[PDB]
Amino acid sequence: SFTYKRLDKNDAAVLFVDHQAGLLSLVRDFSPDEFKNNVLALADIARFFNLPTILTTSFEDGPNGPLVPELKEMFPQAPYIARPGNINAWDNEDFVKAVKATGKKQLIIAGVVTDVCVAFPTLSALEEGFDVFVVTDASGTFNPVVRDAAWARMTAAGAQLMNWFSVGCELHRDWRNDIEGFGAILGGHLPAYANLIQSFGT
Amino acid sequence: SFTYKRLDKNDAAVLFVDHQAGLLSLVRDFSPDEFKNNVLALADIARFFNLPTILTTSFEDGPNGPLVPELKEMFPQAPYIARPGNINAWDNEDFVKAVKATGKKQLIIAGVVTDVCVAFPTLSALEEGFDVFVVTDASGTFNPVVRDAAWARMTAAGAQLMNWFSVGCELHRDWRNDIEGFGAILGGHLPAYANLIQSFGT
Amino acid sequence: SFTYKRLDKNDAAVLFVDHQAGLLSLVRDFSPDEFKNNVLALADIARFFNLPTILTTSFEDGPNGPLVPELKEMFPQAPYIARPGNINAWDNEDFVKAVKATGKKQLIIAGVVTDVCVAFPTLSALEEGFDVFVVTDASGTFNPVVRDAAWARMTAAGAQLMNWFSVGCELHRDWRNDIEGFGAILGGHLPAYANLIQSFGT
Amino acid sequence: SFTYKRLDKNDAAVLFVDHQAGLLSLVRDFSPDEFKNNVLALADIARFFNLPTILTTSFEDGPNGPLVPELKEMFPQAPYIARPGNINAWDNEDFVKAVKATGKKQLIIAGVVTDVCVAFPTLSALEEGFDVFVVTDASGTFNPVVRDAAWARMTAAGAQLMNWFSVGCELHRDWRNDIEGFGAILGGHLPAYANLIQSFGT
Amino acid sequence: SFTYKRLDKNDAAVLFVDHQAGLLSLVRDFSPDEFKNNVLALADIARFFNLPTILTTSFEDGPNGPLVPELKEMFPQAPYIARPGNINAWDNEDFVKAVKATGKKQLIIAGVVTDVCVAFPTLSALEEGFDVFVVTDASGTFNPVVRDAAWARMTAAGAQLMNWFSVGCELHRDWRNDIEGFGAILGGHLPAYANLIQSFGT
Amino acid sequence: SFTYKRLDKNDAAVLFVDHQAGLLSLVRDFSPDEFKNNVLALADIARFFNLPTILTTSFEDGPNGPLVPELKEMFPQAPYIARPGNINAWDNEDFVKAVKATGKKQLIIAGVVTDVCVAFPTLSALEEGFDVFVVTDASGTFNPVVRDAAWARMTAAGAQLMNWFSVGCELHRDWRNDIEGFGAILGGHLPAYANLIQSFGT
Amino acid sequence: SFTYKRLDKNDAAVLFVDHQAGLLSLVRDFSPDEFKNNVLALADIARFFNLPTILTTSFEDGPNGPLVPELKEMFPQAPYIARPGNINAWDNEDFVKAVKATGKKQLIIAGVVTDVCVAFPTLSALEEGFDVFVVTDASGTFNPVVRDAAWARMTAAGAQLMNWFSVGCELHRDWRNDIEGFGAILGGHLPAYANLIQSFGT
Amino acid sequence: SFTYKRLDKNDAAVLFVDHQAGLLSLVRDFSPDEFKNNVLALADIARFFNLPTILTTSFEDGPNGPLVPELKEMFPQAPYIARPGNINAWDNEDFVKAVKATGKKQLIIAGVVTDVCVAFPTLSALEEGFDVFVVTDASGTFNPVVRDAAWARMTAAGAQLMNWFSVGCELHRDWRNDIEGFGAILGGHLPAYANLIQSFGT
Ligand SMILES: [Cl-]
Ligand SMILES: [Cl-]
Ligand SMILES: [Cl-]
Ligand SMILES: [Cl-]
Ligand SMILES: [Cl-]
Ligand SMILES: [Cl-]
Ligand SMILES: [Cl-]
Ligand SMILES: [Cl-]
Repeated sequence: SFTYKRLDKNDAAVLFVDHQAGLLSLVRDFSPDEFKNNVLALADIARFFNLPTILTTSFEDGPNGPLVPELKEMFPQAPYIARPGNINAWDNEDFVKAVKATGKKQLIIAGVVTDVCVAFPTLSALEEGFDVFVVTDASGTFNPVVRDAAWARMTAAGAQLMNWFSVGCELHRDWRNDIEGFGAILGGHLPAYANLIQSFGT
Repeated sequence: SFTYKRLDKNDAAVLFVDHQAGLLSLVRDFSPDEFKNNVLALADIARFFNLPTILTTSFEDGPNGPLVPELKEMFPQAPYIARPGNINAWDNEDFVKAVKATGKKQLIIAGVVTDVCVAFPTLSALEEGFDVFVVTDASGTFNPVVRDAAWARMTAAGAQLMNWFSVGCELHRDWRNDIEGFGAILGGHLPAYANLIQSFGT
Repeated sequence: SFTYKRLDKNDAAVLFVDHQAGLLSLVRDFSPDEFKNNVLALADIARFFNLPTILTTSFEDGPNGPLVPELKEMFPQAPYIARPGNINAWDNEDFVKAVKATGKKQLIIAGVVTDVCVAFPTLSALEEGFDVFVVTDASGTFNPVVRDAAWARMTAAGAQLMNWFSVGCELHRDWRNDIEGFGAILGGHLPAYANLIQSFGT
Repeated sequence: SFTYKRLDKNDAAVLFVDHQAGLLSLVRDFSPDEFKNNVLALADIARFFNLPTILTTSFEDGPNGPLVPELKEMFPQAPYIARPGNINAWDNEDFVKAVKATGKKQLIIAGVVTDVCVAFPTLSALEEGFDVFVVTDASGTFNPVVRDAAWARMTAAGAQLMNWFSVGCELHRDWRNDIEGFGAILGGHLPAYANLIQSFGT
Repeated sequence: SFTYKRLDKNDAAVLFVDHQAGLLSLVRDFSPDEFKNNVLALADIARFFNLPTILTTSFEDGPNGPLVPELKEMFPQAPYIARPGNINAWDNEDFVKAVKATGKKQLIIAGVVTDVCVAFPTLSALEEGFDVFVVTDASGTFNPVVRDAAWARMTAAGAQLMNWFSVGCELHRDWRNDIEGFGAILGGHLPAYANLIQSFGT
Repeated sequence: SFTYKRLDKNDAAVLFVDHQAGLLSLVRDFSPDEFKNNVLALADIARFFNLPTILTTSFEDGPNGPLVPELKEMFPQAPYIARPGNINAWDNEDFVKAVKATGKKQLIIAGVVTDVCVAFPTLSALEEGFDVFVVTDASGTFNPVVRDAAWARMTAAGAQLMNWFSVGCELHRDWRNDIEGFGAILGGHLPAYANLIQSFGT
Repeated sequence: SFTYKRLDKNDAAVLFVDHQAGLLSLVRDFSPDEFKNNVLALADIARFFNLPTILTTSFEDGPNGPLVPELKEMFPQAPYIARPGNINAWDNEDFVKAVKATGKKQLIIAGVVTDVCVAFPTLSALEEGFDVFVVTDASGTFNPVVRDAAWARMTAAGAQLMNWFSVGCELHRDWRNDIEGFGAILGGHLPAYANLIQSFGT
Repeated sequence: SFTYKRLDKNDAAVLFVDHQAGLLSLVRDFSPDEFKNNVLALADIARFFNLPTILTTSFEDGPNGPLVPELKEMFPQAPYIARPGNINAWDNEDFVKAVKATGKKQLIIAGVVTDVCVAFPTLSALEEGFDVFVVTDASGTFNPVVRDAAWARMTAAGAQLMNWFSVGCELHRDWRNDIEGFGAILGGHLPAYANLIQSFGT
């Protein structure tokens, strides 16, 4: 009567949509420090579980600016779709081609801005039957109101709202799978947890 | 399961409901500066995509006051329905006649106050089978609490909660349709984006 | 698909649940000034439309305290069900008997605290087929978090979330029905609107 | 047609998931003072109605830390499942065995963090047909945003969002069942209510 | 050496500066409900101690609007200085004449907006050696930031920042001077205190 | 140019002013849970350092209510001055004599409400040459705005604004004076610190 | 003792410091809409009173970006000091030369960021005996905390904290000097005031 | 009258007081992410300008925990004073000896918690004639209220309130001294500025 459709590290792909230097300037519903940390945390997680990753940008040869250096340094062979025109990434045939090429049913998505560059392909992907998991604290927009409206629209469509930590834990399932490696991610992106690790080590 | 019913510039109409000088005094869930900019942004979008526009007021010959000058000056040829009595604009026969005369299926709506002058005709239009897109940051009310209640009541009815930027982007689809013209709108109503444009130009 | 079940002044009853002198001390999700004004506003509306009203209190001979004086004075002929024990007012046979005696299908409810004394009979009434309209700004509780949880639980059951102003406007329908009388209510409970009325009068 | 599935003191069990000294350091969406009180309030309620209670921890021999002393001391006969690995408590067979051994259909659940250690077994329990009641103010996580996303994910699955006070009142049903005893709980965890009791006593 | 220059009911006068219907719409650093109550609370206090009162307006024959009806009705023989031009009330000779005619050394001042219509005559009066007491919660302005700046400029000049309740209490000194009369003021403007009074009476 | 006048456990007395069951209902600038904890923390500290303590109430045979039980239970033999009339405790001769009987130079003060029952005797005590230390988080009032006004008036007078934790640390000076005894206070009133102690203990 | 040193339109100069496209991205203590409006409001005022204006930029040929076009287009004959190196504008000899060349004693200053590009020359100018008026709502920085610290450092030095509206009123003194002209500024930068003007005009 | 005593890179020393893993858990007036970045930003600055640096801890062999790893790794030759007992670092003779041995007049100070471990030695140092510069965003405490109280006490003693960015810029004076080197610090600790640098590089 209910199915817990949870993230599986063998059934998931990660979509980084338009984390560009210019567009990040528009993000005001998260502080710059927390937002940078959250996006990098999701990125470390995508790497850690060796999930197929897709990078895409919107009009990067204009004021929107280049993709943040970390994402390129980190996934140097991930499909990189520079969209010259299409705002909705799902309207770009090369992007959709890359998504389906992964053969993944679950789509983990984060980007800028939430109400547009994330919501639009989320709604399109849901229409095509994909399970979409939105990393909400790795997605930014103009203000808390715009964010809440975007959440309402995406939940109404059946998207699952999460955060980089809950995404990581649902993928990881069991601490004993890799204690040092997974713990390094938590320590590196949760200063409060890093402190616990240091106190515990004495 | 889910169908992404997105804005089409050939199937949509814009409704400005009761942006009056007096009633705007009641809006406290947005700062006066951000709200004026948001209402003006939606207006530029309505002009830019050649959408049929409808203006309506409630009891403008009383304390509710005249329609704001920007809306009258920008749409001097749009149908203007001054409602002497009916609080729900949909209870006014002239208003519904003008809406149906546009022949549009999608209704983009914004106004004051959100819980009444927007919510009531939204619910009425949804009952008559229209697809309603609520511009949440161009609609104001007494406080965030009343707003959240109005949102809940509208989403329960199947309204799509959006914002002027996401409305504009879903209408535009592709940057290459009109780069300068659309960029002018974003630049004129997103100071953060205007700064990006200026830096890019040197 | 969707049906706009809106308040009708001939099909509605008002339930004031446990606005007691002691319990009001627990309301911290509204300022005392705004909350007192909102409850009195709802009372004026019920009186203005001559709606059948029911008053009920919970353990008033204890720390919960007496019903606030304004409610007793404005509705001296309303059914007054003092519940010595039952926390859910719907578990009281005298209260339910009084509700059905009104013969009303729509129930307008407000009270303290929101998550219990309002939510419980709201959920019970919805189960018995009543259309329930919750006046959210005339219902108080411990904090915004508790309030949001109550909203989530009540909307999930099909309650309609509103506020005293939208309640008033949906009942009144047309300004011309009684301009001075209804305007008196707005003037008396919306200081910003009283200011408009005074400026307009010069 | 809505059915009001309310808590029954003979059909409910309480699950305390990972209220550990280390993990509590991660909770920032509640103040430490209010969060401690809220968890202890839930504990007093579980003791008061003699509800079968289950305690569980996650990797307590690490930085996550030991279970807080109060829960251990207040439920000395409760099943205590120390999970060495599984992040989702429902993936632990000893935990699930203990839950089903109570023979209770309704699960009252609280823990840290909300988006993971509460949400994951909540979704799992719902999948196995349990009615789940989430004590939201006795569950903590990193920030209000992550909390809201967890709420969205849990309501979409049919979990009921509540708080310790509403849990207590729905369990208690009638004040006359135990005036002194139930009032002691409210007095002990609602400082405002303790004050009412003291004034009333003079 | 510090001297506690406290309010004396025989050496104080009250100045209401520009509480006009139009200007009040500019006040956003207080909710409309709490601000109306606070200004009326201050007015009740001025009445209770028979303090010499001065009313003044700024360009009331324009958009600024008339003085609120409550103030004219409550001090009908108090000096009423309608300033056609001077923004700083102290630049108006009739106003200064009326102040000095009271022969009072202590000046209690409140008005709209705080940073201008209150701050300017406050700074001027301080220059002339008057002891100035600013009722901060009966003075409004555009936003909290502007208010804090206004406070900073006034404390730097030696103004004493207070609120209507502390003003009332410093004037009253002893409860036994008039228990019923003074308690009536607190009950009428402190809903929480009204609740205490009602519970105490049973 | 500056002297660090810090608390000396042989030169200080603690004044609890009007922590009464009724008046506490007026406190809205702190949550009930954090405020109760802070007042009790200050109280444990006064006992721990064996400081002469004075309890005083304002009109306790009325709606103001009795002194909170914890204070009487902990300081049953402390001077208790029940003021029937004087709002400023310093205008009560019995209170002042009880203060001077201590022979202490430093006065540590906390109470309700901050802008009156704390501020007034604070300003009076400063006038008589006492060094006054205000425990800001153990003093409550109507809202943060009124609080900020009271702080401004007190610092201008030379009061030192502190909190219960800094009061204790300045009194204690050295951890090694009593590690367990002082640690019990921190553990008992700082849940985050209690958690540290528990993790450290494994 | 105290002297009310108020702005005189014949003794004041305006300093716009580093309102550059890049640096504006760092301003998060104001929304972009309100901040853009405030800076332009200050600009309109300087133009309106024909105050000598100085524009200066910091390393504009780098990431800091060009001066915003509005400032350039409204003060085409103002001194433009592009500082390649000096962070403190007062460390630039050309800038100081231009300031003294105006022969103005009162300095009205605004810029980005507040704690550095405004604070540093503010403190330097105060050291040289200038009276400095800081337009707080036309100066931006990283967050409210940094802002408050900057205010603290500047007030301690004797700077007068103001906002663009109070600056305008203190320069203007009298409404009758230019009703149309001055009202145009208020209407153009205070939307609520524009609404009053429109309502008044019918 | 006023002297601008600004930081000189040849007359300043940096004091890191008690940034310990356990104690950092008490910091709730900053998010963990921004606070870690701020503390690390100050450390990069201390190193960049080759400032004499002093590290000190409080009871690090208890629940307070070890000094955070970043500080020890960065400054292996800095004086490290582990205080077993004294809460005020200035009461430790080794600490005072280490400070005076630097021969610096200006003290840049940061630590945990603000109201005690920073405030106490700040007040002591001010008493001995040092110029103290408090890095407010690299100092944390329990909540914003306690923070504001600590600021008041420090400013009253003549402390200068600052932030790491303003500290860096006042030390740096001129961009051209080291463009690349200083830009690395800003890029590394101001995500928004890193974005500007990347956009500029294209
Ligand atoms: Cl494309
Ligand atoms: Cl009509
Ligand atoms: Cl009953
Ligand atoms: Cl396990
Ligand atoms: Cl005049
Ligand atoms: Cl007395
Ligand atoms: Cl230069
Ligand atoms: Cl020591």
